[PDB]
Amino acid sequence: MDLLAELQWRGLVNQTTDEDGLRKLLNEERVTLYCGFDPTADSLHIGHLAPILTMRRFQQAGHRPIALVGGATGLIGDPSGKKSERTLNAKETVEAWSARIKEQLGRFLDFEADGNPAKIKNNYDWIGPLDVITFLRDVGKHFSVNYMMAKESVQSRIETGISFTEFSYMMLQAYDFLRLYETEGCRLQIGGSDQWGNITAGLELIRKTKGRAFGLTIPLVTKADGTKFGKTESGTIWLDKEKTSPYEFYQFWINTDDRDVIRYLKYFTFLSKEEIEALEQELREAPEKRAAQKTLAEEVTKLVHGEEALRQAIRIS
Amino acid sequence: MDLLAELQWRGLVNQTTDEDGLRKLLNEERVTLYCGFDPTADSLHIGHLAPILTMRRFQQAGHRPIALVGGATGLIGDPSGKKSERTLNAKETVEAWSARIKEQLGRFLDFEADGNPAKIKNNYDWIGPLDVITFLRDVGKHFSVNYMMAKESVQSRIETGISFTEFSYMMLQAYDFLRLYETEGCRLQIGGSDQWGNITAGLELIRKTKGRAFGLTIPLVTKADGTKFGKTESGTIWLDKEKTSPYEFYQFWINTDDRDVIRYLKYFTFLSKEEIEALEQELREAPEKRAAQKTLAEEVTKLVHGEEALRQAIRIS
Repeated sequence: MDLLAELQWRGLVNQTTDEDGLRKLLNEERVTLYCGFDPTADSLHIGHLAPILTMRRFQQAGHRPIALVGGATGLIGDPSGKKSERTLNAKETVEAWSARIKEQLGRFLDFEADGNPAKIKNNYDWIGPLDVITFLRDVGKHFSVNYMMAKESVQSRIETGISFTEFSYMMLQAYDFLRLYETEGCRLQIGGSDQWGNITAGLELIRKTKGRAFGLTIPLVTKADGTKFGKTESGTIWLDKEKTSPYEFYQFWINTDDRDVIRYLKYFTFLSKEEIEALEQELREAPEKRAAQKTLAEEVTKLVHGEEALRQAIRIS
Repeated sequence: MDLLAELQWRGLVNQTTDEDGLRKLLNEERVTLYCGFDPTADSLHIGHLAPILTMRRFQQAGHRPIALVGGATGLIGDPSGKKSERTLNAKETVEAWSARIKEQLGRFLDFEADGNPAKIKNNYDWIGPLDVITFLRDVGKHFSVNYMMAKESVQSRIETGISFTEFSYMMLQAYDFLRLYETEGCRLQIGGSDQWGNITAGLELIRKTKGRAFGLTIPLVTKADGTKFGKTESGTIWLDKEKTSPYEFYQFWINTDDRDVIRYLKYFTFLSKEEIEALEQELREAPEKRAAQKTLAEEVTKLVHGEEALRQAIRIS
């Protein structure tokens, strides 16, 4: 209702399986929602911040968030939003990376709240021990090849090529939704823009096994210049302060172009509408001051690295 | 060389991955070959006799046959030669049926020979305990969706529809070939007409994992009238004497149309070329005698049920 209307105002809603049904439920109950993150490196990066902070926004509105670490799926790899087939990482690598990722995820969520404390989960726990036969029959019988080929992630790649490995990924994410729906009462899954297919797949699996749940995706973060958000000359802006120092993290945000600053304040910060609007007017009247840019920089660096870290960044600058 | 030339004369060669390469190897070594049979009922039927007897012919020429009972795959189901998606049978059902099938298979092969005694195997042993993750990475990385869609068994069904379950079957048969190649030195796989795709899939997997082996398929058994071989008014002609008595089994063969008798003698019997030719001439000169028909009937009933069983069939007639 108002949480959903607020996300809408911010521009954090790309798509939704059924807006009125979801608004209704959000308004009448504490909703268990989840978001999955696959270890594809030893650190999350700014590409993960929207979904993460969006979880947080759901938690502040009184809902319970589940952060899912892709221990199993990080061993398969999602073709979604990838133009090319990826190389398989080793179990040891993935296993090591999941541990770190778990740690950065935990920073953004509340574990102390009673009623809606978060959970951090690892899909290795239920996918790890699943036998192929069980998988093919219990999950696979539910999907026609025709349904799966039509998926943006696959359609996007058949000429380019895609192994059966990545083609099947969707079944696994599908399965995660079902298991979370069953063991945790999870009724909503959220993700970036590219996850629509995988989410709806989870919904198809639930529908076909139970005969209730929703999906919501966040839009790709845009730049007015038409370049790739987070694509720096420096390379990725990581959330690990040992990969990207708080100083560099801070600078990155301080250099937001006047054209993007207001969209990023809405996306990445907890400033109200009235605070954000006021900054918009300050951006119009005094754009050499860079008030929108410092506010973003401070807000986001505090979120991710904390105040002390922010303090240093500021004094280093 | 001569075994292969003999199969050719008989009409037991539909296709072959590389005839000259296979002839060469057959001629220089004791070849380990295999054929798979999935429990889709509690008894084999006359639809399985060509591949079975062909194994036997390979054993008599000094090669070692492996009969594979589809304990794992009978739990997935092969779309090959099926116009429609099949219902999944239960583990208990399949498990029970595998035990019987194992018993009928053993009748046709030699276990006493030293040098080339047969083996009866169950793919449940290596597929049963395989985890989905292992399966997707170790087998699936090797296949593009594009390679698999082009397969006769799948191409034949995409509009008609096919679940991911049956679409993946090929990977499992693929895997069987690899494992048998590795643990048993298996260099040739044979099957009915409809197995070409599944066989070549096994070959693609071996090539891609090792960088040698062959495939051979038997043609669909034809009728001059254009009807379906084994399609009786009575229903299936089973190999279980409790489903189809030796009398009925016997009658079935005795009623072979003059147009088919000579093709069936070559397919199903161990009569020489000169014996078969002689019967052809007897068929020309005295077709009301039905000599080709009794010879087939006696030969095949003895094979499958034995002499005593044949004796009864004869005295019952």
